[PDB]
Parts: sequence; structure tokens; C-alpha cells
Amino acid sequence: MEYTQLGRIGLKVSRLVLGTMNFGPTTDEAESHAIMDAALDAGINFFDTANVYGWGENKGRTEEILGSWFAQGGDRRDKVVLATKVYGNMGLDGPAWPNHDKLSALNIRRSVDASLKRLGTDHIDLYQFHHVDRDTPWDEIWQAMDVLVRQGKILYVGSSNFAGWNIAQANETAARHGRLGLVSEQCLYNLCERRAEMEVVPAAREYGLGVIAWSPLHGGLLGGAIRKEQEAADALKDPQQREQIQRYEDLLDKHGLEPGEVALAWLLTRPGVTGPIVGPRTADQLASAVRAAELTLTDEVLTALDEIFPGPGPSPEAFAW
Amino acid sequence: HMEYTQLGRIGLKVSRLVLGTMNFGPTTDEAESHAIMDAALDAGINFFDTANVYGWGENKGRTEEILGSWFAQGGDRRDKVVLATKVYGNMGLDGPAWPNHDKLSALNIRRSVDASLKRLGTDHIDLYQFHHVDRDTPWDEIWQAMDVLVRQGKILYVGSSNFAGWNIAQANETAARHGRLGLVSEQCLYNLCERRAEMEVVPAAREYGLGVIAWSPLHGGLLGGAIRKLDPQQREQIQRYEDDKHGLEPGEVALAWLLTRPGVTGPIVGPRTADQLASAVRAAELTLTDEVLTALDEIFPGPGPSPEAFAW
Amino acid sequence: MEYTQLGRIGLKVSRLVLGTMNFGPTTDEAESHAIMDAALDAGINFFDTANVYGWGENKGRTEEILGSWFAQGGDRRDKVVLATKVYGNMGLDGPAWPNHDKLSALNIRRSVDASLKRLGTDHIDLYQFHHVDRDTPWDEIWQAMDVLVRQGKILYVGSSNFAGWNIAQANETAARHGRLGLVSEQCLYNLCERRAEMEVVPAAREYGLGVIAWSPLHGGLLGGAIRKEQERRAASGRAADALKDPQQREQIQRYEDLLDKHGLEPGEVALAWLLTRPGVTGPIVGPRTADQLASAVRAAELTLTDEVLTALDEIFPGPGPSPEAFAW
Amino acid sequence: MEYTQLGRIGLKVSRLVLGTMNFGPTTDEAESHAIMDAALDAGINFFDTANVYGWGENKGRTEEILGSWFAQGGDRRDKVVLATKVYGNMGLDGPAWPNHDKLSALNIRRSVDASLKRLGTDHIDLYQFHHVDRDTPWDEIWQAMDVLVRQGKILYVGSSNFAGWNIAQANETAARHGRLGLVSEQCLYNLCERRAEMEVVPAAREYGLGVIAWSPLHGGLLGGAIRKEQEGGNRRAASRAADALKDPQQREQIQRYEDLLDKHGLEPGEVALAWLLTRPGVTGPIVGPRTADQLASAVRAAELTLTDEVLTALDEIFPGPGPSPEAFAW
Amino acid sequence: MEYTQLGRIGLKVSRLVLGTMNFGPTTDEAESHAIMDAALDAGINFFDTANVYGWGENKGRTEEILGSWFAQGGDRRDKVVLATKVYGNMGLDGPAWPNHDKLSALNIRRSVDASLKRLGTDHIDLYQFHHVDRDTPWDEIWQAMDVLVRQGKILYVGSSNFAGWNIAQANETAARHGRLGLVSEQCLYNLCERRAEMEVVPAAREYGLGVIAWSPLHGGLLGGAIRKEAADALKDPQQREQIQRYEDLLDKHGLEPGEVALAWLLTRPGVTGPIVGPRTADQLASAVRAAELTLTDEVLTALDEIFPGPGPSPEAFAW
Amino acid sequence: MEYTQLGRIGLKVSRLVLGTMNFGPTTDEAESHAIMDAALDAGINFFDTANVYGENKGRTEEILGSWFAQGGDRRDKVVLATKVYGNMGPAWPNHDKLSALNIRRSVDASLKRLGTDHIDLYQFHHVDRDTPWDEIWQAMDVLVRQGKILYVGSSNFAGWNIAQANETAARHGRLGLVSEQCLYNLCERRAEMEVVPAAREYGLGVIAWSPLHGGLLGGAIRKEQEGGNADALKDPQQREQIQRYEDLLDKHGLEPGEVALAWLLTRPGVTGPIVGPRTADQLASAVRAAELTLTDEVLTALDEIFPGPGPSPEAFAW
Ligand SMILES: NC(=O)C1=CN([C@@H]2O[C@H](COP(=O)(O)OP(=O)(O)OC[C@H]3O[C@@H](n4cnc5c(N)ncnc54)[C@H](OP(=O)(O)O)[C@@H]3O)[C@@H](O)[C@H]2O)C=CC1
Repeated sequence: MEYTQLGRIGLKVSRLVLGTMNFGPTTDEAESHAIMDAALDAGINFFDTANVYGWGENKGRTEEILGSWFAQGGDRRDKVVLATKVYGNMGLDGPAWPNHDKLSALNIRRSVDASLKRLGTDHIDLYQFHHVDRDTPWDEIWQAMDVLVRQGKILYVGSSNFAGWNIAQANETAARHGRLGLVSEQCLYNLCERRAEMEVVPAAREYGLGVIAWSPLHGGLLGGAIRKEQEAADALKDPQQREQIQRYEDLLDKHGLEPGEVALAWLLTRPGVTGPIVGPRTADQLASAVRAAELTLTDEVLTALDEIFPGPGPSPEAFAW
Repeated sequence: HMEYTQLGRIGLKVSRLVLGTMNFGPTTDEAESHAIMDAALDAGINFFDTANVYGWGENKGRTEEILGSWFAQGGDRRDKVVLATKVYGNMGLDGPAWPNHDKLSALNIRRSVDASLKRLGTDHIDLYQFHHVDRDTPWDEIWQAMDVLVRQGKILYVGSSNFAGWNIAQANETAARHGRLGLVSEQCLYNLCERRAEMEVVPAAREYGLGVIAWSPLHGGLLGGAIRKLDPQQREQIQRYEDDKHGLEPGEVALAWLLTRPGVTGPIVGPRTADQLASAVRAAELTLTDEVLTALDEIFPGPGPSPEAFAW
Repeated sequence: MEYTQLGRIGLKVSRLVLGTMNFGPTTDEAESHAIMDAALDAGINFFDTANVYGWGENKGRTEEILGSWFAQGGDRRDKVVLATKVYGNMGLDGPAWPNHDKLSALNIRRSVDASLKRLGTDHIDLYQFHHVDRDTPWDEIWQAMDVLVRQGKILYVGSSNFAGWNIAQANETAARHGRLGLVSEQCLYNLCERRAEMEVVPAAREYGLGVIAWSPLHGGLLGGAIRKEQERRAASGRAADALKDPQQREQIQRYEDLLDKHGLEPGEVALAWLLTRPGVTGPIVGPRTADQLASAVRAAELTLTDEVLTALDEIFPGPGPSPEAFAW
Repeated sequence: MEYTQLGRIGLKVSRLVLGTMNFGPTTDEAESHAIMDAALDAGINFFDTANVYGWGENKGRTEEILGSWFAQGGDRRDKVVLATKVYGNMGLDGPAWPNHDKLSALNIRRSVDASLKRLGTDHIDLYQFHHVDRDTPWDEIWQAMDVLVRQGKILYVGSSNFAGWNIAQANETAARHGRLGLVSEQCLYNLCERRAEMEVVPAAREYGLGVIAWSPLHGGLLGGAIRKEQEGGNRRAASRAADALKDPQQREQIQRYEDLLDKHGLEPGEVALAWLLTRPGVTGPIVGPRTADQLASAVRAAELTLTDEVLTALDEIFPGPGPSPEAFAW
Repeated sequence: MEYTQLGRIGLKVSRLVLGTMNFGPTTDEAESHAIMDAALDAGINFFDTANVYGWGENKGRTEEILGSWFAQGGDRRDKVVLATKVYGNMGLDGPAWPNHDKLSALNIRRSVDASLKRLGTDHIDLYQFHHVDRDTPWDEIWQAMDVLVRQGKILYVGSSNFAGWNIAQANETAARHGRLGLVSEQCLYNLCERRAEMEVVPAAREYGLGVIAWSPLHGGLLGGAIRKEAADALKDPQQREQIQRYEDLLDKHGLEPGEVALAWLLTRPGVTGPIVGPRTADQLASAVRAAELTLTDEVLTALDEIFPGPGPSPEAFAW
Repeated sequence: MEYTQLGRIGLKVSRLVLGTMNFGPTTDEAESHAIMDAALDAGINFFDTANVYGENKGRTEEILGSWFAQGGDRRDKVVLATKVYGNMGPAWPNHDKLSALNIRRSVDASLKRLGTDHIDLYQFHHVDRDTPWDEIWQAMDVLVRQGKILYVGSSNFAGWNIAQANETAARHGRLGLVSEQCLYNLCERRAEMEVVPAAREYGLGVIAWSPLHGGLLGGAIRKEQEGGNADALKDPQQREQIQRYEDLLDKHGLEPGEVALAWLLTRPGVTGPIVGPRTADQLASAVRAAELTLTDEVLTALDEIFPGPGPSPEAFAW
């Protein structure tokens, strides 16, 4: 298994990040524990979850399943870098009660509290914002994170679904008063959606953040979608995206490569990318993700992939000069 | 149903009505207070204002005790409310305080928040407010004491009440020097009869991004139907105000008028019945015409900002 | 009773500070308790003690006597601003085991924990360095004090037996990172010893520290020691050595004669004088009896005339501030 | 016993530092306790240990031996400046599991908690990085140490096996935000290996760190190793490690050393220690007695006064470099 | 001509730095002028000088030659990144009058004004400390350099012959009060002398300084010294043997010693480039060829075994 | 000639400081110039003057100016120190003391008289309790940045003034005071209570003025007994100190004036004494005093005769 520093910090993580979103709604408790044991066996030490995972009435269920996993002992907690998230509404689906979503110091205090209890652990290694909150200023956010840092309840802070300039503002404000800033950004990044390349990834590289790609298969659209319908994806409605996926599936047919694996290995070549979040439901899907991390894509396949799935390049050049 | 706003520049979202709490104890009883709070919650009011001195005399603290009773019932009550209380007041025998048993020394702040947390039956206050400026305590002392509480998780935010504008500036410049969040709100005396917050308090609050909470929004009930059930000048000002020509109830218009003022978060309302609360709710939905605002401005003129209020 | 702000900070204190050094080695526990009750009854809210007080094998006795006073209830702890000290050796008298005296963060951690236990309280209001430690830098000291402030174990930090430039360096270092600095300096200052006037008091005034004067009667020398010489702290220590030096002896003789003539008591005048000195918060009185405490209270109501102030200045000239004190 | 301040800070330490490496592997629990009690009686108040001490499956055994020492009472914990270390892999020897070695905030947090539990104490006086970690930035390290300071789990932070410029960067970063920086550096420094003089000791002195010399006898090569080879007579026929001092350049240095010391009547183990005590900016050497007898010998080396003739001749045998840049440029 | 950034800053410099030490005491005005025009022609934009160059009673002569060169117009001044130095005694050789050497604000002020006058220009681009001064604190030094920056007499500050920790202290002090720190360090670094790798180069890399290698041929000892029979170190059998293995190997691969020593430096991590000291047009052309040379990995490997480096501290002496 | 760093900074100065106050009517312009050339010849590079030196105020600075105008590298070799604070005209408001207004006009008048474009060391002549340091540092920082001055020094400060000044300077990157001129000699040692300990903490040079205590340490009892024309020689106890001092020096064959200067050079943190020779034989006597080595026996005896106070707080408390 390949390891890398998470951006600029001393933390070392697996380039494959185990996502936990399916633990609860798809795989049951014991099945999820087995997948986590097997991720560990393959050397994956980086586990991403969220308070909202579980969905609907079951929000928090994913954290509970990792909690019972840690409760089996055998150094599981000691060995994993535990990441979870704050921002999302934990009450009834629909419009949240005020301050029961987003990034106020008040929601941060109550959110991390409920996460620690469901996770059955006394600390979170990587506490991430699930989305930028334009209404909370960074001196409030860093006050609330710093309370947690100094109680030993969290080690590191990261973001998800930020703009590039939010990364810059967040870390400049942290650095002004001697605080470690964001250590990582979780952005939607895959062959079909490359616009994090304009500004999010350049800002992250500048400020030394790890870049973790969520929806690395674009919701399955890059995992052999077309071949599976012959045996969201309202993209296979639009014939331009459909023809794009077709050329992709055809291209990988002639190089003998699995699309679900190629999509992951492609992200691993991109400058600044720490790795994709993989969400296997079975032992075969985990082993396939591991193979994707050992794949070496030829220049030939990389060039043709860029021809099918062009990227915008960095701003300002992407739209001006 | 209820209108919400950010509290000044910060991430906290509050209802534009602030549930006052001073009646709980003296006027309404524990059972009636509990039921008004349950009602406020169901109308969407999340912002409750209280003070340690509330209850008065030998009953100072009774109000905080009543809110603790309410929280102890469970049912997401503590979780749903932005709880604001106050420090400054003597909690001992009325009359001259023993030294450091009132005002804002780090010593009185330590003893006040401990006694407030115990009576409130909660491990934290969301918004801990100075009841009054203390000219004798410097801001590096006050911010030390508040930072001890912030870092213990005992409080989240700091607000002020009865500050001058320049105290607001000094307090927040001092906090920002060393990374700390400053005052997030100022609770000032603001209503149609008393507009001198407009000279400097409200302008400083808006420059520093504080929410403005208006206490005594009906000027002691003088703006809520007085001569239609104290003087020769005061009466005929109110009489022009209380003149049906436009079809509106005075008490609700005094609240709604404050909601039009730039920088104002909302007023502190103090309902004693669920029907008074339902009126306050409608006050927050009212739209006053450019008509009625221009006329209110001639009955109750305001000073404007300094320096123009008194120079040019 | 007159109250004042302690220097620039919001803490209000009585202009008389109750000293406790006598409680244990010269005044027993029960009468210590009576004096403290009388002090509280007269409006004195500011008590000074030290870990070392008690002396010898009884170092810590004074704190323990304060502890059992608080334990009697009646709001005593809540009403009193409690000050103690760190620096002194709490082990066997003589050369200290390394880091069991002075102001390292290590001695600070162990010293405050033992003080809180002997005082039977969870916080000290005013925690004072007993003496400057030239070997500990201020970033180490402010680290250790800041740990205590953030845990709630102390509120304020003060100094004792500092030079003026130590006050400056300390508070400039604290302010650089937004810490409240020293709030008070407890220095030797009385009619017989006025050299804190050169730099310590000017620096304290500049930086807004309170100034509380220790041994305000010079160990009882200024309390009628000559009249009382054959019948007591004045029979020992500072006072007794001063009485054997003829010039100091003469100074005190002129002092007791001047007060005989004006119908005033020496102990009370010595305290009243300190109360006139600019920047002085108050003297730390050292009653051995309840009588002497009621006497200090009378001192706090005395008004000295210009005539008396000028004659005292003639007997007990002071240097005034540096650089003028020794240059121009 | 001679005391000194540890660099610029208020902490006072004996100029002999009691190393504990041999407690567990070569000395057993009860003799380790007796050595620590005899160190205290000689005035030594400065104990240096490490989480890794113990070796192999027994990593942490040394910290446990100190813990049972402290648990005897008698003001033992109160009298000792306790130092330990973080950086080393505490699991099975070999490649470490990610973040189970080096200086991430994650490993600092788990390493100190495990050391406090083994040491049977609620705080460490001097918590030292065993080695520079080029992959962890100083705002991450200082955040982790600052959490421990503010919780009261540690008092002072030190380094070991740093470059001079790591010392400067660490303490400049700490000073920016009012944090006390490194108070001490533990570098390899002895007659045979003097290259710490180029930049490590200069930087430590500029920034006011104490300098603690580890391996002051260069693994025993300055402790009379050549005489010790010809020691047993017939015992050398036994079925015994190969002799380790083969580099002829260094072997002749050691011969000249032992001859010089024979000429002047001095003990090689004592001189190596006392020499370090003359070097500018050095606090003291770490002494690793395996017996009460070895301790008395180190204590004698602390009271030894080396004549200027012997100091001159030792310098001729073991020349140091200058400070940089002069050592290699001008 | 290969260009690079000078460490972390926006200044772009050729990977060859034109030294001017020989201008005066070896080449005279007219020929140094030709060497400088030819350096411009090959794309070299980075000229290194010093106030002391010229030697003895001719100290300042080199700067005077650059001044007479710039006075010929033709965009010479505009095209060149001009670097000079302060620290050296500019008076009578031997013991210096107090404050007429080293880095006091006193010596800095008189030193830069005399340099500017001799260079015939109103600004120096890169003003370098010739050597660390352990007796002048960095708040004094940065005060003096900041005066020169704000008056527009200098743009960047650099160092020469610092220890690694001096680089760190210098730039941490500058950054605390909003000053650009050192942008480059000039160290003795070549195949024969690699101890800059212990700490100096690693500190420069951490703080983003360019690394300029001076005496890259070790006094000419690496430019074919034994065939063409300070660099007189040849007496020592140990080093003369290094040099013969060196010349022998490059004879076998068909390579010129003076060009390999330069090209080797261009492969070292964090190195900006060597300062070359041509006395003729032939030597400049040679250095240019050196900047174009690609050393194979078996030559770099054999050069390593002949000229081992220490590696970085602490590993170099401990672990 | 012995040199030293001026406190913590990179400036190197001779441990004798040539004062210019005693340039007067027994001292030509021409004889002042000769003395200054002789000082340069002896290796003294540190010249101290003041604007008020000279009702004929500024004349001293003018004499230095014409000295510099002779050329011969005189300006370039000398570390030139002058002062601001004194009235140069009861003073008209802001024509004395340390306001930015008086600093600006004083330095301009000083540079004109001195006939130079810069002062190396510009010193406050006295503490000004009414001007805050952020004002003072603004005005000095303007001069630093214009190149008109290099370093700032103090004179007749309290130790806590030194601390406050340099802490304030360092907050915003500025070089603080580099030197303090204080009254300091065997008879007056109270600068050891706080001034010198602060100066040493903050790394200032200490320049001792009135090093002979107005001549009291220059053999004043011998001169009285020899007959023919401050007086503490009427004070019995102060007289006995000076008598013990002159007896001690007679027994060891040492000159009172020279020993007073040599003693100061042994004191911790002292850069040197100001000397104001009116003749060239007085200068050579000062140079010999800087060469003298006082035995430890003599230094112990001088401490018995002239006990120091110790540092505060120990000086008066414990
Ligand atoms: N920080 C430091 O270094 C020090 C601090 N302190 C603090 O200062 C306090 C006071 O010091 P202390 O030396 O006791 O003070 P004093 O100088 O007042 O000496 C006390 C003695 O003065 C006499 N006395 C006290 N009050 C009166 C009165 N009203 N009328 C007449 N005589 C009186 C009594 O002498 P007699 O018994 O002879 O009648 C008494 O024992 C101490 O309690 C301690 O807290 C003290 C010493 C050092």
C-alpha cells in the first residue's frame, strides 16, 4: 500500500481512503466490521466518516458502527486515522432548527460531542467541515476548533466543499495567531468533473493541504455504467456525456483495464491529490480498490483520457489568459 | 413562520424576537413561565435572555432557577435555545455591595458564572453578557476571565449591555489583537421615545459587526397603549402616536419599528400570556408603510449619529 | 474603611492589607482566628500570607491556620481576597534541594498545589512571587502562571521584592502575548526604609501595579519600640539590630519624642504616613493582637498635618526617584 | 555535586545526567532502584529515560522500572527532574505502522499517554524529541506540546539529534507565539566525535539551550577499550564477539589516549566525562552506570580537574572542527 | 542558457553566475569588458562582485571596472542582476580600523555608498554579507538593510559563508517584522568540499534561499590540475590521488574536468549555480558548454565514490 | 588601546570615551584639534559631545565640525555621539525635553554645527517623564530611516526607563537603546542598584560620567595639604573614605586619577569612562589608566573603602 504525508503535516496516510457511507444503509454492522478489518489488513489506515451518514432516521448510524468496531479492541482505534465531519443537520430531514446545522461555535460544540459518543472514542484525528459556511467568520470557527484541540478531543482540522479562497482565508487566519490551519480539503474531483483544478486544488497546493477526492467515480458513472445497463446517471440521458462514457468504456476495453479501477488510478496521478475515497461494500470491491492503487497507467492511456475528459486548467488562464 | 437573522457578524442564527425573562419569578410563576417558554419554542423563538439578578431582592437568581427547572424537563429544550445571561450585578443583599461582589473583576466573573451555571442547571452559557460597562476593569483583565471560560467550554460568546460605543470599539480591538472573538452583541436601551443609542452605540456596533438587542422596546409600556389604557409634553407626544388612522396596535408597532432600524437584531419581548406572545409574533411580521415611518419620525425624532447630532 | 482599586485592575481592596506572618510563630491559631474575624468585621477584605510562613519545621502553619479559618464557613473565603506566595524553600532550612526554591515552572507547579491543600481552597486570588529570580526568564514564568490561570487555580499574579526594571520586563513580556501582567508589587517601604522610592514605586506607578508595603513598622521598630524596650517582634530581628546602631537609635528617639509632643501613637502614624505616599495601595499591617488591629484601623482614619509630615520627612528623608536620587 | 542552570531557563540540574538505558536490559529492577537511590544521595537530580529503552519486546521496561521506583514514595518523584523521549517505534521492531513513530501530533499524543502510564506519574518534566522529523512542521509540533503544557502533563520540551538550524527554527517559531522553546539539546558529543561543534552547539548556545552529551564514551571506546581486550588472559580462548576497534586511524588515537592517561595516572572513563564538562555550552554528559560501583566512578569524574597540559594533549589526539563556516571555508 | 528562480523569490537568474574576482588583478579593463559583453551574449544576467575585489591597494578596482562597463550604455545596467558584498576591510590591509570591517550599521552605511559610487549606479540588485558577523545582532543588521531598501539603493539581501543556523535566525528575524529575508547564500561547495551539505544547504532549502557555489573548481584544482603541471593542496598524497582518479575517469569518458565540476554542481539539490571565473573568452565558452553538459548516472556515481559527501546532520555524525 | 562591543550591538568602541565638554578658554580651537588628533593616534575612536556644550551653546559641536572639515578621514574614523534634551536658547515650550518636535529641531541644528550628514550615536540627555516611548521612537525612527542617525542612546535614565524603552522598541522591530551614560564612580555606586542591572539585561553599553566624582578621586586631599587654593571634604566620614583611598594608593605607588578610571573598567557591563582631557599630558594619563591592571588585592581594598549597595531588591530589602 502506498503512503503519503497528508499535505504538509507530519501525518501519514494511505492513498486509499476508506469511506464509510455504505456502513449501515447498505452493509450491516458485522459486514462493515469485516470490511474495516480487511482494509486494515491491506494497510489502509485512513477512515473517513460523517455524523450524517446513515440517512434519515438513522443519521449517526455509521459513526455507531465504527464505534462498535473500535470497541472490539485489538488496537483498531490506535491504528486508524479517524476522520469525521460537522455541518450537516442531525435532526429530522428537512429545514434545520437554527444552529443545528452549519459552522457556528454552538453547532460545533454539540456536533463533536455527539460524534465522540457515537464513535465511542475520546478523540477524532481529523475533524472536517462538511461545507463552507459563508456566515461564520474564521475567528469564531478557529476559537471553536481550538477549544477542542486543547482539550485533546481533536488533533487536526480539515475542510470539504470549500472554494480555493476559503482555504486561503482559513489558514491565513489560523497562522496569524499560531494555530495549525486546515490540513486537507475533500473536494468532488473525477474525470467527468475537473473544475476543482481551477482554484480549489491550486489553493490547496499553495497552503500545503492534502486533497481527498470524493465521488471519484462520479456516482458510478465511471465504473462501467453503460455495460451494466446492458445486463446521478441522468448523465446517460444527455448524449454528449453518454458518448463520453462510451469512448471511455471502449478505450479501456482495448487496453484491458477495469473502468472502476482506472478512475481511481487516474486521480492518483493528479498533482496534489492525496487519494480518493473508496466505498466498497464487499471484500471483492475492496481488493479491486487495492489493485487500482497498484495500477500504472501508460502515457498512452493518460493522453487519451485527457482527450475524452478535458480539464479547464488553473484560473485565471482557464477563462482569461 | 418566525424571522431569523445572523447575530451581527457571527455564525449564530437568532430569532428577531428575544424572549425576555425578567417576569419569570416576580410576575409569572414557575408553571406559567415554563409554559411561555414552551410556547416561545413552538413559535420558533430560540433566543432567551436572562440575568443573574433577575427575580430581585431576596429572590435574585430565581429567574435562572426557573429556566433550569425548564431545562431539567428534557425534550431538547436546552439543545434548542441560545441561552444568554448576565454578569455585573450584586447578587448579595441589596444596597452597597461587598467589594468585588459586583462589577467585572476577574474575581466577580469567576464567582458569577459558577453561581449562574448551577442555577441554570446547564454546563454552558451560549451568550454571556456584561450587564453594564465597568470603567474600572481593563479589557485585558476581562478578556482573560472570559477566555478561561471559553477554553473550558463554559461559555461560547460574549456580549455587552449598556456600553458606550467607544467601549465596544476598545473591547473588540483588544480581543482581535490576540486572536479572540470580541463582543458579538450589544443590548442597549432603544425605542421610539429614547433614540440616543443612535448617536454612537449603534454606529459602533455596526462598525464592529455586533448584533444590537433593544431592551425596554416599549419604553416601560408607554408605547403599548397607555392613554388609551408618566408629562404635559410626554402625553401629547404619545397622543400623536396613538392616532387608528392607519389601523395598528401600538405595542406591536413599537416592536416592528425597531425591526426596521439598521443594525438592530430585534427587541427583548416580555410576554406574560401565550396571547401576548402571539401578538409579539405578529409584530415581527408587520410591514410598516413608508407612510407611517415618516410620521413616526416626526412624533419621535432621533438625534442621528455623532458628530452630526451636535456639530456638523 | 477606605477602599481603592489595586493599581490599574478592577479588583477593589481595603487600604489596609491584613498580614499573617505572625499567625503561628508568635500568635496562636485561635487568636489568629479572632484577628481575622475582626479584620473582616472592620471591612478589610485583603489577606496576605506565604507558603513559608510558620518558619522552620512549621513552614506552612500559617496557610493551615487560614485554612481552618475558612473551614468555619460564614462566607469567609468568598469575602476575602486571598494572596499567598511562591519562591521559598518549603523543606529543611538551609541550602535547598535544586528546584525546591525559586521560580522555575517546576517549583511553581509543586508550590501552588501544596498551598491550595494547606489553605483548603480551590483557588488563590493573588499569587505572588516572593522575590525576583534572575535565573528564570519571563516566558518560562508566564507559561507556568498561564497554566494556573487557565485551570482556574489563580486569578492574578503579583510580585514581591522586585526591582523596577523587573516589573517593566515582566509586564512588557506578558502584554506582548495578551496576558494580564503583574497587578501589584509588595515591597519594603516605611519611614526607616524609603529606597523603594528610587525605581520600584515609579515603575509600579508607570505600569499600573498596586503597591503594598511590607513591614510597614519596620518589624515593630516604628511602633513604640524604645518606650517598650524592657517589656514582641520589636525585641528581635530588624527592630532590635536597628536599636543597637546609635544613629538609627537616635532617629527613632526623635520619632517617639515628636509624637509624644503631638499626642499621637507611633504605630498608627507609621501606617498613616504610608497611606499618604503616592501610588501606595496600603501597608500590610502585622498585628500580633486584636488590639493592634483595632489600632491599625484607627490609623486608617488619621489625618496627619503638614507640620507632622514635614518633621517626619526631616527625621526620615527619602531619596526620591532615580536618576535624580544619585545624579540630577 | 556541581549544579548548573539548564541553558537559559530556571531549571537547575546536576552536571551529571543519570541515563537509564541499562535499567532492564543489563541491570535488573532491584539494582536499578539502588542505583537511582545512590544517584539521589550523590546529588544527581536529573534522570534521562526514553519510551524505547528496554529493547525489542521489552520496549518501555525502563520507564516501568522508574515507575516502580517512584511508587516507593520517599519524595523520589518530587526530587527528580524526569526526562523521557518521543519519536521511536514502540511496536515490533522493523518498519513502523504509519504514525506509530516520528513526531506527528498523533504520535505525540499516544506516546506521552503511554509514557505517563508506564512512568506511574502525572507529568514529565522534560519531554524530548528523540530525533529531528523533517516531515512535521513546527506549528504542528508546537500545537501538540502546547496541549501537553496547558494540561500540565509536561513542563519543558527538549530535542535530541537535531541540526543547529532545526534548533533555531523550532525556537523562533515558538517565540512568535509566546511559547517557551526547546530548553535542551541531546547530541552525540565526545572526544572521538566532535562535529556537533560545527553548528549544533553554536545554535544551542545562541538560543540558550542546555547541551547534554550522549554516548560520552563513544560506545565505550574511550573507556579503556584497548586494555580491556587484553584483560581476561585464558578467558580469551572462550567460544566471544569479534573485537570492534579495527579502524587503524581510530585505534591509534585510542592507544595514544590510553598511553597519555597511563602517563598521568588517570582513568579513561573518568577523563572522557570530565573533558565534556570543560566544553563551552555543555551542561553535562549522560552517564549510564550498570552498578553502584560505576556510579561512584562517574561522580569522581565530575570532581576531576584536568590540567591544561592534558587538555592540550587530548586536543592534539582528538582535534575538533571549528564552528562553521570556518570549519570548511573561512 | 538555462534559467532558474533564485530560491523562493521572483528574481530569475542564469544557472551560471559570472564571477568578477579576476577582473583587475588578472584581466584588465578592456578584456573584462569583453568577457562581460560575451556573458550577456550567452544569456548570463547574474554578475557577482565585491568591494574588496582588486586586492591590496587596488581594492574597489573590480567594482570600478563594472562601473566603466555600465557607463558604455547599451542597456548593460538594465540587463544585469548586479550583486556585490559588504563586510571586508576596504582600507589598508592588516588589522582593520574598528567598524571599518564586519556588519555594524556603521560599516554597512559607508560600505554601500562607496560601492555605489564605484559601480556608477544608483542601486545594487543583490547586496550580500561576505561572511557572518557573530557580534552584530540581526535587529541591527535588518535595520541597516531596511534603510537601504526603502531608499531604493538595494533590492535583495543575500549571505555568504554563513552557518545554516545563521540563515534560519536571519530569516526568522526578518519575517517577524515584515521584511524579505536572505534570498541567497554563497557557500564553498564543490566536489572536493561538500560539508555545506551537512547544514548550510539544508537550511537554505528550508528557508527558500538560492545556493550559489563559490570556488566551484576548488581553486582550479578540479580544472585539470595534474595535466596542467590553495589549489597547491596537491602535495597531500591523499587528495592528489582523488584528483588523479578524477582526471583519469574523465579522460576515459571523454569529458573536460573544468566542465564536469561545474555540471556536477548543477545537479545538486537546491543549488542555483556555480560562480565561474573566466579570464578569457575561451574559458567562458567552456563554462557555457558545462551548463549544457548532461552527466550520465555512471559518471555521477563514480564521482560520488571518489568524492563522498557527508550527508545532512544529524545523520552525518550521529544517526 | 582596548576595544569592546558597545553592549549587544556590532559597533566596536574604545574603552576610553573622549568627552568634549572641557573644551574651553584654556583650550584653543587649535589645541582642541590637537587633543582630538592625539586621541585618534592613541586609538580612541569614540567621541562624545552634546548640543548644549559651550550661553555659547553649540560651540563644542562647532569645534568638532571644523576638526572634521580638515579632512584626513577624521569623520570616517570616529564614532560620533551627541545629545538632545537641553535648552539651546526657563525654556520656551518644546525647546527642551524629548518631544518629537524638539528632537527634529535639535538634530537639524546639531548636524549643521557638527558639519556632518549623520550622527553615529544620538543620545537622550535625560529621561523625559512626559513623553511616551511610541512618540520618541517615531521621531528616532524617522531619523534612522533618513540616514541621519544610526544608533540611539540614553543618559541619566532609571533602569526601568531602559526596560520600557527597549521593550517598546522591540515590539515593532526597532533597535532599542544601545548605551546608557550614567554617573558612576567609586564614591557614587548607586547606579549598581538598578541602572547597570537593567542595562546588562537589555544589552546596553554603560558609559560612566563624572568618573573622578568631580575631582574628589583625583588626589583632592593631597592637593588640599599642598596648599594654595563639590566639597565633601568637610564631611568627616566622606573625608575619611578619600583619606583611606589616598593612603591605599600611596602604599601601592598608584595615581588617584588613574585608579578611578581603571576601577570602572573592571566593573561588570561598563563600556568605559568619559574622559575630558584639557591637555595632552592629561590624555596620556588617561591612556595609561586604561592600560593599568589593578591587582585583586587592590580591588578588594577599594571595596572595603567604597562598599557598593548591591542590586535591588537586596540593596534595601533581601
Ligand atoms: N514579601 C516579603 O518579603 C515580606 C512580607 N511581609 C508581609 O508583611 C506583613 C507585615 O510585616 P510585619 O513585619 O509583621 O509588619 P510590622 O513592621 O508592622 O511588624 C509587626 C510588629 O509591629 C508591631 N505592631 C503592629 N501593629 C501595630 C500597631 N497598630 N501599633 C503598634 N505596634 C504595632 C507589633 O510588634 P510587637 O509584637 O513588638 O508589639 C508587630 O508584631 C507580614 O504579615 C507579611 O504578610 C513581611 C515580611 C517580608
